Amino acid sequence: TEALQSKFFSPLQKAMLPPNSFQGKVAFITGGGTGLGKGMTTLLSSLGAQCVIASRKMDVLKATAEQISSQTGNKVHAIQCDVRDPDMVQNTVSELIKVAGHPNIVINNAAGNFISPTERLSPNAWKTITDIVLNGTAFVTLEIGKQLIKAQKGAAFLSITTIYAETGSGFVVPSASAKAGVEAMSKSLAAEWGKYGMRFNVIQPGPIKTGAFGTFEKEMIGRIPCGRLGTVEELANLAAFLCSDYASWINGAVIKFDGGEEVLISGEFNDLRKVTKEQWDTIEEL
Amino acid sequence: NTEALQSKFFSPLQKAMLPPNSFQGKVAFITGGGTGLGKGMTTLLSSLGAQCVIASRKMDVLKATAEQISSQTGNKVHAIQCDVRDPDMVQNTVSELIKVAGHPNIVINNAAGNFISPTERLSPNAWKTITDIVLNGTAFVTLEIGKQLIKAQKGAAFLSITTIYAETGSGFVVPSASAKAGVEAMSKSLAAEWGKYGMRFNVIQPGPIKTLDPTGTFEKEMIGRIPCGRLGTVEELANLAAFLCSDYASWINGAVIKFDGGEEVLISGEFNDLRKVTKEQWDTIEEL
Amino acid sequence: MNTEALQSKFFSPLQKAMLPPNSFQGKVAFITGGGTGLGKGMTTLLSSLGAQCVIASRKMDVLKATAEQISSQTGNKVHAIQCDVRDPDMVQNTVSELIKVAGHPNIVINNAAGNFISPTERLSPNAWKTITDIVLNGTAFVTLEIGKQLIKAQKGAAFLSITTIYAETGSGFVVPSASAKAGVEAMSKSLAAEWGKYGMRFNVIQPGPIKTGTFEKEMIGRIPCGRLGTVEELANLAAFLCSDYASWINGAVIKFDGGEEVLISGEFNDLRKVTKEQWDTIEELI
Amino acid sequence: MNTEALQSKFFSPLQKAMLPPNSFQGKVAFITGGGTGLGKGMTTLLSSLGAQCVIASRKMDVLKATAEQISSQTGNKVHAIQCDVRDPDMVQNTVSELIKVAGHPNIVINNAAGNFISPTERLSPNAWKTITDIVLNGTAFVTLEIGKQLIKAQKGAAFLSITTIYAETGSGFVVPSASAKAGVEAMSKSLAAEWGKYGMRFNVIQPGPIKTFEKEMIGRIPCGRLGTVEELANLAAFLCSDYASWINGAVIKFDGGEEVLISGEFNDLRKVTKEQWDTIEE
Ligand SMILES: CCCCCC(=O)SCCNC(=O)CCNC(=O)[C@H](O)C(C)(C)COP(=O)(O)OP(=O)(O)OC[C@H]1O[C@@H](n2cnc3c(N)ncnc32)[C@H](O)[C@@H]1OP(=O)(O)O
Ligand SMILES: CCCCCC(=O)SCCNC(=O)CCNC(=O)[C@H](O)C(C)(C)COP(=O)(O)OP(=O)(O)OC[C@H]1O[C@@H](n2cnc3c(N)ncnc32)[C@H](O)[C@@H]1OP(=O)(O)O
Ligand SMILES: CCCCCC(=O)SCCNC(=O)CCNC(=O)[C@H](O)C(C)(C)COP(=O)(O)OP(=O)(O)OC[C@H]1O[C@@H](n2cnc3c(N)ncnc32)[C@H](O)[C@@H]1OP(=O)(O)O
Ligand SMILES: CCCCCC(=O)SCCNC(=O)CCNC(=O)[C@H](O)C(C)(C)COP(=O)(O)OP(=O)(O)OC[C@H]1O[C@@H](n2cnc3c(N)ncnc32)[C@H](O)[C@@H]1OP(=O)(O)O
Ligand SMILES: NC(=O)c1ccc[n+]([C@@H]2O[C@H](COP(=O)([O-])OP(=O)(O)OC[C@H]3O[C@@H](n4cnc5c(N)ncnc54)[C@H](OP(=O)(O)O)[C@@H]3O)[C@@H](O)[C@H]2O)c1
Ligand SMILES: NC(=O)c1ccc[n+]([C@@H]2O[C@H](COP(=O)([O-])OP(=O)(O)OC[C@H]3O[C@@H](n4cnc5c(N)ncnc54)[C@H](OP(=O)(O)O)[C@@H]3O)[C@@H](O)[C@H]2O)c1
Ligand SMILES: NC(=O)c1ccc[n+]([C@@H]2O[C@H](COP(=O)([O-])OP(=O)(O)OC[C@H]3O[C@@H](n4cnc5c(N)ncnc54)[C@H](OP(=O)(O)O)[C@@H]3O)[C@@H](O)[C@H]2O)c1
Ligand SMILES: NC(=O)c1ccc[n+]([C@@H]2O[C@H](COP(=O)([O-])OP(=O)(O)OC[C@H]3O[C@@H](n4cnc5c(N)ncnc54)[C@H](OP(=O)(O)O)[C@@H]3O)[C@@H](O)[C@H]2O)c1
Repeated sequence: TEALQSKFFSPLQKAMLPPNSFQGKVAFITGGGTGLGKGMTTLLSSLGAQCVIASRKMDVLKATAEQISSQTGNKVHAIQCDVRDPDMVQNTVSELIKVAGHPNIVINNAAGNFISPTERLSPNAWKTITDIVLNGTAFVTLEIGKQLIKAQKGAAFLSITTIYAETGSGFVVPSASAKAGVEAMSKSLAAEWGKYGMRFNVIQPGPIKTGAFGTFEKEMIGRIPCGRLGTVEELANLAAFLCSDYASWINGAVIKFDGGEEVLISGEFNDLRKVTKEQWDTIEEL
Repeated sequence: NTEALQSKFFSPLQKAMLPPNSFQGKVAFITGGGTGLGKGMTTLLSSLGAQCVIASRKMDVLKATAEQISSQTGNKVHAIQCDVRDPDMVQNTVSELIKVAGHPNIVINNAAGNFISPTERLSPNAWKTITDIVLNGTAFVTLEIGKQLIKAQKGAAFLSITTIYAETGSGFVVPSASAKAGVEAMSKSLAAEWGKYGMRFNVIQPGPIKTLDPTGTFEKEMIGRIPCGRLGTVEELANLAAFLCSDYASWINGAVIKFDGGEEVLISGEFNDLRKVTKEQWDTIEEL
Repeated sequence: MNTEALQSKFFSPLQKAMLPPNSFQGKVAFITGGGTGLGKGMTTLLSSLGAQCVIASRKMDVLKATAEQISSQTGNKVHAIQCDVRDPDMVQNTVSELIKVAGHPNIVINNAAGNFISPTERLSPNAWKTITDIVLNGTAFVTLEIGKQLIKAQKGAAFLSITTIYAETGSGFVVPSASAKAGVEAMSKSLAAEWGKYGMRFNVIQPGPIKTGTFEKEMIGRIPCGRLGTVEELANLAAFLCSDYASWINGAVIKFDGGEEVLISGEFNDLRKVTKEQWDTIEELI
Repeated sequence: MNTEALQSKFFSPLQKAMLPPNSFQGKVAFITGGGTGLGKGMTTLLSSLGAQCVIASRKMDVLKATAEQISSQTGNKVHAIQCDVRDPDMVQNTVSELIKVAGHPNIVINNAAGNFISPTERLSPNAWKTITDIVLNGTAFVTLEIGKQLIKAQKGAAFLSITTIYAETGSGFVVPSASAKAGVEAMSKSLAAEWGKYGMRFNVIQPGPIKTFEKEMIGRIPCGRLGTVEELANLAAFLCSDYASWINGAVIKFDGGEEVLISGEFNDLRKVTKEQWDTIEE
């Protein structure tokens, strides 16, 4: 059964958009030094965007910024920023505008998470997650938005959440709550700031080869109809699409990128997929 | 006519729905219980026999309300001063709750703050203030009560009051929409995670409840967007709350109930603006 | 105490009438599928509370036996009318008889349904169509006809549709049901909006499994409340929604599932079996 | 610059092909209602990008004129097959022909629909049933038949249903449509889960109003204009492409923000101007 999934759901890990389509465009990406943020930056730069990446670890940031800069031939700028601090965010936005200009693409990708029984969390642990995910995305959006309105310019905004932002989930509760907050913000500002030329969309990723929580991966895939984890390149292509001018009428959308995981686990009778064809013949007799 | 039809068939029943003394021996904890919706909920639960404990920042109003309800129902209402955004204040509040009344059977997360403002006019501190009261406050209260319930091998029904815009978003109330959305995801998360400890979690999403008013013309415009043709009442909301926090709803867990007179379905439906089309105009349209 | 004991102690079913004696005096209720299972349960409670109930379904014999049984129990007369809801002519006659024998309904419960549990590939076009007809078209026809008569008479009513938790999420193996049930949900939200000016409000209950081969025990493991629901509990919820206490509840969709949907839908809820001791080891890794 | 100027500048439609030239070569696409409007636009893009297209609907004349017109424009052959989707036999015969003239589909688009805008109380039972039959049962029959054939041939495909933003919310005045479309969404999510093992994936686009008087609805669209057929086609093509091979069970709004605008309780405050907001905070 995995031969059908491998042949018909095989990943296409190369650029989807036309060459140089992001030339003249400036992108700002929180968490752009690692994992998903890095892949989005990698693609946007390769397609001609001037990228600006921000997070806490300047060492990883600079290394990644230089690595992509030489790989694509387009300059990637690194700026140190803790998104939960409004003054640092203010500085980062100001520096973004000086070294690159007002952004056409804003990607809120920075996150933190604990996997834990909720009863083992301290108030500070809870607050930490809310600060990075919700308030951090809020501060970045508030400041850039304020500058864009000031400069009579618009932009595409993108927030990366999770499939559990919409459903909730035990064991990742502060994240689930913060991420749900991030989605509500996108929907709110898609409505409010459309008049300013700003649009807001969301990707809800399932487990991507970077999941979280050798035998565990095999178990995870059993809950994924597409029979595999996602890839950073595939996610980047989706992100680039939503941040591109081809999607200029996509606003307030929320797109699952999960190989079908959410629809599988959420469906009441989907546990019946374990039933074999011979067993079904017996049940259909009654 | 429309007005007389709505008034007759959507008439508010503002009396206790549940059987008298149905909450005897139960203890309820209500954040924001001193005013508005919290007060209405406290008043009903106390009237039905519950021992209530109400918590908020303003001790004077909280004490006044607690004494007012106590005298009306003959059941004690305890006031405790608490800023829910302060985890240490929350810890001491829950500690006092357990000593004065007992472990709660009912926990109502009702305290909130809001600004109506263009988002561009908000400071980071204004945004954070709302997130702090709504999301972190409800989290801190839930976390600490939950910890004490698990320790005590006891369960409880939890209720969070959100808004119809928690699920949809809304411009002009963005910090609130975000924080209230977080509150809903928390309820769904802990309905699942903590069912095994005897805790269940539900949500009511209220539309506008009768509680800038000036001419009264704004209310007239608000009602045009409500199918039921009126604002809701505190007593009706309280009945819904009491039901969800009652043993009759012991199998209701992770539910989200709109209490809005049909407002959300009206405004969200793409072609609902066609309600302003007359019978005559429809005749010509159906003839095209 | 263990999980089971906490669930038993703190989610115990209260299977007696919730609303005050005689609260439905002078109310007429129309309940499709009112002769068996959930429909019979709702009919029993409404009648006991004073309503004049009219039940309608295909099997006149089962319908008559139920109507007699409830009439003798409660003292209040329950009328039985033979109706296949997918037949619009039969629905017309049924509503005409309803108005003649009882009066214009104050409560309309669309409860009749059909369902197959089967791999979708095994379904014939007729098998699919059969489910759509009973569930979606049947609820539509009953709703259209009563609505037309209520508008004519300048009378209002509370409408209630019983769907399922999988109407919102979808689910394999019950696909025609999921589609038809989702349709029934959209209908309620649509008419909640459209027909408020006529004094008609529309709400929905989404039930999980309600108690009536070892799979019963298996379902419970996916229910945070640790048991199946009961008919009496569902009836209480139904009565509340169809009562004047809920006269401002309109367009609501209420899960009645012991937390099943939130449990199965949450990505990390598969970690629920990890014990106190095992969690210490996981936290040691992070 | 004013609202209309920013909206036009930063939400300008890009109506050219997004995906790489010939990216759909060796792929067969089956589109219901492919002879007109949105179906026509998706067929045109898929054919121009190299796909072998098959279109199916009731009106053979239009279904031949569009197919010939696309064939000559793109150079790639488009086949026309008469099919009323609400009839299982016509569907079965249509699936058999699709496999004969082109082969097993790699792309299935369920786009065919019918609608009335009417107060619900003026609808006959037949009028309701018509919409349910075309939209829900029609999509079901097409999906069931093609699905069955793909399982038998051990072949996979990407499925795409075009619904509406009101499928999720419901809406007065379009009730049979809202219901049937809601059902189509549920079907997609259901089969996304059920048929993963068969290599079949299912997604949904929910469009707002597309430019194919009624222009005051633009005041309810944050992006400040109606959408275009070419923009929708680009989104549709992406979802039906191998670039989207891990996208499954998704529902994408393509509405310029209309749904979030109308559904948000306080969004009716959008006309309040800069000057007016000062006194409110006092
Ligand atoms: C497939 C689905 C994927 C889903 C993923 C997502 O949705 S988003 C995932 C995004 N996040 C990540 O990938 C990783 C996230 N985070 C981490 O790896 C790291 O743990 C971290 C960056 C959050 C560390 O945070 P900080 O450096 O700010 O330090 P932190 O705030 O944790 O330390 C202070 C408090 O946290 C508590 N703390 C520390 N680690 C903890 C843990 N594992 N579980 C619980 N609590 C913890 C301490 O007890 C302390 O409490 P006291 O102050 O009371 O003494
Ligand atoms: C019908 C449906 C309704 C929906 C309702 C809901 O969802 S919730 C319903 C709640 N609705 C309400 O009417 C709430 C009203 N009031 C309250 O909840 C509370 O009294 C309160 C939030 C004002 C209390 O505030 P606190 O004392 O906790 O904190 P405080 O407001 O001082 O925080 C400081 C920041 O607030 C900002 N601030 C204060 N008023 C503001 C205003 N009207 N508009 C914008 N910003 C404001 C200041 O600029 C300051 O930022 P700087 O320090 O950077 O300068
Ligand atoms: C356990 C959990 C339950 C959960 C339930 C729910 O959520 S909702 C609950 C609703 N229903 C139920 O729980 C249970 C049962 N419901 C019913 O039995 C329904 O009333 C009913 C549809 C069977 C009754 O309608 P009919 O008598 O018209 O059905 P009938 O079988 O005559 O319809 C003719 C077509 O059905 C097909 N058919 C019958 N059984 C079938 C099956 N198990 N799998 C596939 N197809 C089947 C026949 O092949 C035939 O197609 P052809 O002519 O092409 O050969
Ligand atoms: C913004 C728009 C979004 C739209 C979304 C979509 O998905 S579709 C987009 C809009 N386009 C369309 O809807 C196109 C076509 N829609 C259709 O419903 C159909 O294809 C069609 C009616 C034109 C043709 O179907 P038929 O051959 O069955 O035509 P027929 O006239 O027999 O239709 C059957 C029933 O429709 C009823 N009917 C026709 N017009 C009606 C109207 N304006 N209001 C109420 N009812 C009407 C008739 O009375 C009849 O019921 P009786 O026999 O009882 O008298
Ligand atoms: N990978 C998956 O399978 C998966 C699944 C679902 C959702 N997601 C989402 O996708 C996004 C990226 O995931 P990922 O796995 O790639 O993340 P990651 O690489 O593991 O790390 C998170 C990123 O956020 C930055 N960050 C953390 N705290 C910050 C702070 N306070 N201020 C500024 N930046 C901060 C980090 O940089 P610094 O350490 O230098 O600060 C890092 O680049 C996240 O939003 C996540 O929720 C991922
Ligand atoms: N009324 C409506 O039409 C409506 C509509 C939608 C949603 N809601 C929701 O319903 C709930 C009640 O609304 P309401 O109108 O009754 O509110 P309210 O009376 O105007 O006041 C909110 C309550 O929360 C308390 N509170 C505020 N900040 C607090 C904090 N930091 N710590 C502890 N308590 C705090 C206040 O008491 P103190 O000042 O003493 O702290 C007050 O009792 C809220 O959750 C609201 O979001 C109401
Ligand atoms: N029981 C559960 O655990 C559960 C779970 C989720 C949802 N539900 C929902 O709850 C409702 C009641 O379910 P139930 O368990 O009570 O099922 P049930 O006992 O089998 O009752 C189904 C009823 O529908 C009637 N019916 C079937 N086809 C009809 C038609 N063509 N015209 C008129 N009536 C028809 C039947 O009466 P006739 O045979 O005489 O026609 C029967 O009374 C259904 O809507 C179901 O989808 C139940
Ligand atoms: N245009 C918009 O602004 C808009 C907005 C939201 C959603 N949509 C959705 O987009 C899709 C296409 O809409 P459109 O605007 O392109 O409408 P359209 O131009 O009128 O196309 C509808 C198509 O469906 C076909 N059709 C109707 N009944 C059929 C049947 N019984 N069997 C087979 N085919 C049938 C028609 O072909 P024949 O007449 O030859 O049978 C026609 O090509 C629809 O699903 C619609 O719901 C459109």
